[PDB]
Amino acid sequence: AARQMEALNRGLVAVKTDGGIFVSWRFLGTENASVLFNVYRDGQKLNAAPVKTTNYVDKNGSAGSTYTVRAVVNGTEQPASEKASVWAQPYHSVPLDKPAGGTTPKGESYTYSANDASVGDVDGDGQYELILKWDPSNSKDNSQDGYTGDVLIDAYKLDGTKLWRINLGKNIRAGAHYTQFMVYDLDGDGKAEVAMKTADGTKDGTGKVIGNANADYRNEQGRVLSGPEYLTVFQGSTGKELVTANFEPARGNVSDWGDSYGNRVDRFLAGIAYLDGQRPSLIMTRGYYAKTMLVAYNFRDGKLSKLWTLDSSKSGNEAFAGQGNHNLSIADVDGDGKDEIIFGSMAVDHDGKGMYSTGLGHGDALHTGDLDPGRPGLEVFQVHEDKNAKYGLSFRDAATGKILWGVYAGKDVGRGMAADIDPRYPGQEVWANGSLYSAKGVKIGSGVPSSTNFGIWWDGDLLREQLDSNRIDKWDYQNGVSKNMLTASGAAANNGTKATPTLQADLLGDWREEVVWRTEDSSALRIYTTTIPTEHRLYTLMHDPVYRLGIAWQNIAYNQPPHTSFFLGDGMAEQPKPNMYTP
Ligand SMILES: O=C(O)[C@H]1O[C@H](O[C@@H]2[C@H](O)[C@@H](O)[C@@H](O)O[C@@H]2C(=O)O)[C@H](O)[C@@H](O)[C@H]1O
Ligand SMILES: [Ca+2]
Ligand SMILES: [Ca+2]
Ligand SMILES: [Ca+2]
Ligand SMILES: [Ca+2]
Ligand SMILES: [Ca+2]
Ligand SMILES: [Ca+2]
Ligand SMILES: [Ca+2]
Ligand SMILES: [Ca+2]
Ligand SMILES: [Ca+2]
Ligand SMILES: [Ca+2]
Repeated sequence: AARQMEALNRGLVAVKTDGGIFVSWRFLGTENASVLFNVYRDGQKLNAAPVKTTNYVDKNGSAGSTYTVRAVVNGTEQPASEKASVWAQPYHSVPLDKPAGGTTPKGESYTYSANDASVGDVDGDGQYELILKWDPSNSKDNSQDGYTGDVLIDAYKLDGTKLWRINLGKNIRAGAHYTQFMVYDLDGDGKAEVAMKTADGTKDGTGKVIGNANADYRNEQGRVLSGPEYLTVFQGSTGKELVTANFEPARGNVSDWGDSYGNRVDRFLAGIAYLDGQRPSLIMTRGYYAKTMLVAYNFRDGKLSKLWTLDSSKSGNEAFAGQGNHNLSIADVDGDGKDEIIFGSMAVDHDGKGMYSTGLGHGDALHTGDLDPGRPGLEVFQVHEDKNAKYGLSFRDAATGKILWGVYAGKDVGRGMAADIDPRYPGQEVWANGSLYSAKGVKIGSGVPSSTNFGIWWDGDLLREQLDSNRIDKWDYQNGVSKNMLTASGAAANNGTKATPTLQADLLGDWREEVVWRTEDSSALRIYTTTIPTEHRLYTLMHDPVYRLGIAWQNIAYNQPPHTSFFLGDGMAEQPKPNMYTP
């Protein structure tokens, strides 16, 4: 059946290039193969015949010019899109209200840098707002003791209007593995809510404190190991607390999670999953090294509701322990139209049953998509941390978990990538541990892409490019070397050596993905959209069931790139029209 997706505007963007005014727009999933377009500069039509593809270069437009696009459905023109002005720079600059540094109880001062982002349409105007986590200098991996400054989540319209700031406060430790924020229209009112784990002292967008404004559950290591734990759905448009229930999976004893000093307990992941196969559910997960819990929520009709819990420590679920990554994927792997949860080396079914465990355990990178088009169903490429794992890299049937192939590594293979980078081999290539492989497992020559981080559809072809740091690279499959396509100067990635963008997403223009990177001084976010023309028209990736969810989970823990439900790549079958509705 049809999934709830977002009512998007035309996402019409206009960028000044050397070649003229590059203009792209969304091919909406509401629209048919027969939909064509007309581009208007300042009110006059630029194309003789309606164009098929959703990008256009206006060789005569200037910076002052404004663009609209008109669809042509079934013979007749449609009402104009929103007016788009031309970006003077190849990025749009979103000025941030940069929070002042602070002092921890220990006298240590910290500063803020803009960190992981997510997007939602929070005021329902058809355009994505940027939901931005601020990270304090002293933020901590679960293994490191020390106090951390307050986590701050801002929401920004692309014009730079700071809608609100949520201050998570003293009782939410700052760090990659702590706050996993879900930004999504959970209840289908066309506006996104922001849901995340909150604590006493959490100050919402209106300046209201959740729970006990004065409670301080920070232990002397600056961890928060006692005290209540909340889940708050916030109103997107105001940052107003909508509902706050107690967080699940509950902490219990720190030790249940496989250590006593407070590491494994605070290993959060979060997702959006269409578990009913139609409307989004919220997934909050705790732990992955040993004890592992996934609980599913619906936020609907102003009510937060627990859908199910999977608990590794509950009898029968033994296999589903120690399998989680610092990331997850959400997809319909059994073709039943409901989403399952690729949870590293294990998969949780749409009803919360553990489907399989490869038993290969924890890893730092996970890739779920149609990695092998010549095989029906989805494949999961996964790398594994444990040096004695049967494989360091596994390539498995996403549905059954049966390993189609793996390669024994012998060490911590800490990065893995799937992407169609080589058209000489049908499907997405995978690379980890100094070797690039075909979907079938055949080692492709020698050499790998210079990054094993993100893949991004950035240029005009169906091959995916690589993203790492402030760079987008392209794989020269014939020569076996990576080539740089973009270095975003003055922009920087986040999360140290994970070097993730603030966000990567198709959030404006055509099917290629935008990168959002904070400036070095986090005074602004830079939205880069591609100006490389493509002859391919694809539905906005944000209307792809697997991709859109992928964006929801991008921020979580160790940011993975988003994948599409269908094989998008060289020799792909014409893509399915998405089975969707908007509110
Ligand atoms: O990919 C990387 O840059 C690293 O990921 C893991 O390191 C994580 C942090 O980035 C690191 O600074 C430290 O706090 O530990 C983290 C973790 O253990 O997950 C790997 O441990 C590194 O080898 C490297 O791959
Ligand atoms: Ca909006
Ligand atoms: Ca909503
Ligand atoms: Ca399914
Ligand atoms: Ca299922
Ligand atoms: Ca790891
Ligand atoms: Ca396949
Ligand atoms: Ca390929
Ligand atoms: Ca490409
Ligand atoms: Ca785009
Ligand atoms: Ca993250």
